[PDB]
Amino acid sequence: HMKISIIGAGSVRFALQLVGDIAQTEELSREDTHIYMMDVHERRLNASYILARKYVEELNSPVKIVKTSSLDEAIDGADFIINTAYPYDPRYHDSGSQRWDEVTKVGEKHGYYRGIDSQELNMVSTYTYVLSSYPDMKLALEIAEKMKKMAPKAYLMQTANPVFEITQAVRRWTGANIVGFCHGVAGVYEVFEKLDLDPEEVDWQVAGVNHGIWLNRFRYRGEDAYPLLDEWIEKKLPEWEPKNPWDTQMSPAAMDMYKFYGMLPIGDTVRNGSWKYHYNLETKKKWFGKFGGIDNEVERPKFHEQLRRARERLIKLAEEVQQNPGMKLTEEHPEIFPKGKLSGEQHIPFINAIANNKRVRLFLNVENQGTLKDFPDDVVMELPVWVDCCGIHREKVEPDLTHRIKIFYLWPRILRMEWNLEAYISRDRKVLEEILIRDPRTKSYEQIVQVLDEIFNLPFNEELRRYYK
Amino acid sequence: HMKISIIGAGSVRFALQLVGDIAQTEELSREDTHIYMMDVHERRLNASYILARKYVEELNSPVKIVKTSSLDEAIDGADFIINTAYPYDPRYHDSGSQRWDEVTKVGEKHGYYRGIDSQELNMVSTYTYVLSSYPDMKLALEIAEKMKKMAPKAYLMQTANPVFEITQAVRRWTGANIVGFCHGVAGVYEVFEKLDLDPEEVDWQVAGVNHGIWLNRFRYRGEDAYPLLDEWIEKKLPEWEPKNPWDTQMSPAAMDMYKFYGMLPIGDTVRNGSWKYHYNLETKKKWFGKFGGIDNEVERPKFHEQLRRARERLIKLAEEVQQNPGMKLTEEHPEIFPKGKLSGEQHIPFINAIANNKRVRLFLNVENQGTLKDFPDDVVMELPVWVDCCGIHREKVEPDLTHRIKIFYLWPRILRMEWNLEAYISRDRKVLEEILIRDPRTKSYEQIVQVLDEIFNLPFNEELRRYYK
Ligand SMILES: NC(=O)C1=CN([C@@H]2O[C@H](COP(=O)(O)OP(=O)(O)OC[C@H]3O[C@@H](n4cnc5c(N)ncnc54)[C@H](O)[C@@H]3O)[C@@H](O)[C@H]2O)C=CC1
Ligand SMILES: NC(=O)C1=CN([C@@H]2O[C@H](COP(=O)(O)OP(=O)(O)OC[C@H]3O[C@@H](n4cnc5c(N)ncnc54)[C@H](O)[C@@H]3O)[C@@H](O)[C@H]2O)C=CC1
Ligand SMILES: O=C(O)[C@H]1O[C@@H](O)[C@H](O)[C@@H](O)[C@@H]1O
Ligand SMILES: O=C(O)[C@H]1O[C@@H](O)[C@H](O)[C@@H](O)[C@@H]1O
Repeated sequence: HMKISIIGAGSVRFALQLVGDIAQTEELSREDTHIYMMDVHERRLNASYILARKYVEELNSPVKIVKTSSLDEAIDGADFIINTAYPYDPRYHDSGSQRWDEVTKVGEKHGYYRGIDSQELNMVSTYTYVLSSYPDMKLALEIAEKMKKMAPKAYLMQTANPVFEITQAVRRWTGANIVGFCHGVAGVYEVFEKLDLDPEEVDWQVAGVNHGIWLNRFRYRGEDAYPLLDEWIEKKLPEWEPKNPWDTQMSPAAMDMYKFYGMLPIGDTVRNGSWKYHYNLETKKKWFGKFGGIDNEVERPKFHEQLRRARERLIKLAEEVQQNPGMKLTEEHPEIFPKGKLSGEQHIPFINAIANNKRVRLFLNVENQGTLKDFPDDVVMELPVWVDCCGIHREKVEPDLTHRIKIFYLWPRILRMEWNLEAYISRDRKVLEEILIRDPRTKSYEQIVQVLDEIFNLPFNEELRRYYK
Repeated sequence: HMKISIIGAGSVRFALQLVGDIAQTEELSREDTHIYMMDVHERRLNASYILARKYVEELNSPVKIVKTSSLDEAIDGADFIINTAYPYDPRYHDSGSQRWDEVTKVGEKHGYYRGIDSQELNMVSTYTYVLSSYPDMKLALEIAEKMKKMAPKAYLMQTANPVFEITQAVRRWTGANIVGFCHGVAGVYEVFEKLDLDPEEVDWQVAGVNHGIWLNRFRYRGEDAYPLLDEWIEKKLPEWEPKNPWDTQMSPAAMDMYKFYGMLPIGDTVRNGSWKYHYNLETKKKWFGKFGGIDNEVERPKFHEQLRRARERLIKLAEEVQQNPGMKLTEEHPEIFPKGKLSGEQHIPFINAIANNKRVRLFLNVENQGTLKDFPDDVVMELPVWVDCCGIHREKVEPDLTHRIKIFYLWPRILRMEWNLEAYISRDRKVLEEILIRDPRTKSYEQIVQVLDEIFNLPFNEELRRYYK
């Protein structure tokens, strides 16, 4: 009996991907595999459940799917708990992106471009919420404590943001068996494609923290391959153009960071630069090309609207499935319901490694434990690991990250994580103030007080306001 | 034979203090004690030598005093080398304070209040020079390398700023026997005086980095004494007034920092707060009282002019001594030439501990070596140590510094030291730029380039400009 529970199974960016992967993984697509779909949004949960059931049928998979509005029921005796939830106050909002949107506009009103949650080395939209990410950390810690009673052997597979802060806090404060998941390492394959390198011929490694990872080893035919990137920078960077707002891996910003740090930032790390690349939209367009990346006042609202429409369309699609049970989702919407191909995400490979000993190399957020020797043992890093039946085994990171990455990038970002955790556990508004006192956009202490006041006074922040009272 | 060499013996703030202390220390005031006074400024050196000789005579001390314009001669076979030098370009300036003054005004011209060298947790005027402190680190490293050849057993007693950065760099890059010296810990005695506590009855300890030290233990009659500070804050802080621009130990800023960190910052640490206390002069006056402290555009030029006049007066006084050899310096200028009382500084007690086994507790800048276990072994900290014939022995720091001091204060300041060292050893202007990219006062990258350009183009920065070319 194998219980895989998806907390936040109304999630538009994970739910069906996870079900499809499980149903197309030979060792997991069994009658003994029970997928629990749990969510607080009844319409989204019902929709996700209908689609998941129909989808699994078309894939001819025998997995059992259960829906529940009870967190306890989903956790009870689970083998794996995947946290993709994004809390929201249902009195005012329909999804969690709305609270970040609105607090961001309040931040900008008081002179914080892209909101107070956007900070140096932490520009990724929605990553933190009012610095300490109260609703998101609260939920993860609640899951962790229920787990230690009701599912001791379970892995908590943390996907909801902030992955770094939350994974650290749950590990440190509860010792629950939490592992943070993010696939930003996939950006390396674009580097290899742009440099005309067969990926199977590249000897590569990446290491760092979540959204702060670096191509520390990049070798080809028994030589350092970074000279090939130097040649690309000289000859092809002038003609580089982003295909869409998300396309930044080979951007001027990424290469400027590589020149300074000595290793290429990978994936969302490229979004998480210094303020040099982010002062305003015109600056973002210089360094990321025509869209200004995704983390700006034009493209991010556009993307969040796209997600809102997608949720709504999936609810209508589920109703169409109930009205037309003969329709084939895999035929009429192959983009949403792929068949044959796996998604490439790391969650189900991890489960199959633990449960079925299908050993695999993954990039996961786990305690350092000496892998990067200049950093504390207990600090959660995003590291190359091999996973199998019987443990998570860290690769030796070689070559080591450069001196400049350590002192100018990793340590400041790790300190920010500690600031954010202290802001949460202390319940002390003065810690939030201190974080903003280190913010380049702050002009005065009075400004800090006023922006936090207005954020805290938003109706949907009642619980947050009382937490810090 | 005991050779004590003062490098920068024209120093207005140390030279005569050191000579008077040596001449009034029984075990050192001997014919076998040779004090070498070395300086590049001929008139100041000649003046300091005349006054030192006359002074020692009036103290009836048999120490021999030698003057030399040769650094090599001063280092050769020295037992102790005290570095109080403050480099300057003699084509344009007469002393080292002038280059900092002028670069500060350039910084302010480009929108950096109190200059680019003033940073969060690093407001102390003149501490660094263009971030990496090129002339000051260059001299210290030169002394260190000459030492390892010409005076292997010597201690390099580093007093010139930046003490933290320089002591770290010399230790790490040369392994010379350097110890950093600063007496900011003396602020604790004001705390005890304001709280009506006999200092001999107080069980206290301080620890941190240079100008970043904290009253980690403060106990009285077998209880924590910090409640007595809480009572003073409630009852007497409203009436507190600074006696002069330097008086900050019991200021609103110091108490605001104590409330946040849980321990009282000591001495110049109180100057080295966040930008909360330093946005502008009006802000400084709110938090430090009527003068706005010493690190502002009114009081610092006043103080540097006072030092310039003092140097000039000592040169004239030496000429008066040559014209009137019967005058008694100890009678007509007891403030400059004290008799009987020692100065209370740590330099000569240290020498007497090493050379004569007069064991003493001092607060010195030495490698951490596990004393503060959450920090690297090799990072130079300002620590309570016992010094004797045969070593420097670190006290156990108990209680440990608070979590907030570690993550919000010590680690950021330690990272800044690493940034500044990297800026020096790399010879890479991009590192200086990155430091300013983390500066809250930066509005744009172009501003950074322009302010460094104008600083580098100052005539007296020719050597610095070529170093970074
Ligand atoms: N680690 C990674 O690779 C990535 C992280 N994320 C993050 O994953 C999370 C979800 O992202 P989206 O799919 O866009 O959000 P979503 O709003 O589409 O889905 C979140 C689901 O969680 C539900 N939910 C809210 N509170 C809940 C609670 N207490 N218990 C159970 N369910 C609850 C919501 O009703 C909703 O259905 C966010 O934190 C997002 O920032 C998003 C993309 C990739
Ligand atoms: N660690 C501590 O307790 C304190 C640190 N300081 C620092 O000590 C240093 C001196 O301070 P002041 O007495 O006010 O300066 P000062 O200008 O009065 O004396 C510096 C002396 O060093 C000489 N000098 C310059 N380059 C030299 C070189 N290559 N070799 C030999 N001598 C050289 C100068 O001619 C001058 O006579 C500064 O760095 C200052 O910031 C000042 C007060 C306390
Ligand atoms: O921008 C986004 O919404 C997402 O982008 C992905 O790349 C990040 O891994 C994830 O943390 C973000 O939530
Ligand atoms: O302000 C100053 O000039 C001096 O003040 C002292 O307290 C500091 O110890 C020293 O580093 C400074 O050089």
